[PDB]
Amino acid sequence: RELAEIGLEGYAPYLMNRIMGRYNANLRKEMTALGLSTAKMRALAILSAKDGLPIGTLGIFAVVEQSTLSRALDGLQADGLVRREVDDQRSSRVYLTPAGRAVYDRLWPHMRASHDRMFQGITPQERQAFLATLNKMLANIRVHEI
Amino acid sequence: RELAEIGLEGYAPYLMNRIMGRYNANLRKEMTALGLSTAKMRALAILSAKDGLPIGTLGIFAVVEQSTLSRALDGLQADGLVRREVDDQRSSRVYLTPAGRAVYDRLWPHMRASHDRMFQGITPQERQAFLATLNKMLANIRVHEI
Repeated sequence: RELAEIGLEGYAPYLMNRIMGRYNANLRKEMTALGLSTAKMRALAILSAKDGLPIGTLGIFAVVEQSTLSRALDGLQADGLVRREVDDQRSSRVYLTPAGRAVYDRLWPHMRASHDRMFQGITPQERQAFLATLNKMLANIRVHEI
Repeated sequence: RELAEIGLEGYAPYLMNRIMGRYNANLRKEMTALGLSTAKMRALAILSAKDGLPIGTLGIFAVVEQSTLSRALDGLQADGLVRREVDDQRSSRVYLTPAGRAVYDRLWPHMRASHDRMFQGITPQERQAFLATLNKMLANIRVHEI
């Protein structure tokens, strides 16, 4: 019932926090290199998969607090990597520019390298099963139904 | 090959970052309540499972940067929740006090609540398979062999 009894290696949050800690740490290394923060790296990645998002929705997908994300977008826009336009819902949507995708495409090899490392010697069947379980857990835990 | 094609929901780091973001966010809510920071919450949890750790090892298990962790332990010790002793390896080890375990035991219900929520309607067999895959991924990705 209690954590001592379960063991850290039988407690999914321990494992996931540590795996993601290393994945994230590895990308952090490339920050000063790309002139990008974590918030910016996350925003570009999400936008590369799906463009034209309201800020609030982007922040939920990216796991970035809204004020932190707004500052990140200000920076990305200043550098020509994203553009923002007002809706008539009196709000704004964010779009990836070709310059922004070019920058994102130079980040992807590090994301891919860590993704491929973490999955070494795990079969396509085990991966499929893994992703299915994660999607169920995300549906279960999430506060926002997206 | 690329993220757009994979889809966010087929990309494990997106899912794990978001699930952990919510798990962690939920615990953060209880911070000001317990007079505890994230670093302290993580340190108590790890120590509750295994006591008498060198700082460096604790920081790796807890996913807390060393200076941040040292400050957290200073606070926990000041409040009688942990104790530190020097080795003859001229370094120090950290131990949970009964007061510290009492505090940790009042944090656990929130950890358990989120753990149980995330696993709702996932069978013991699916969970077993999930944890097996996570352990493989941790072995694959980790820089420190512990």
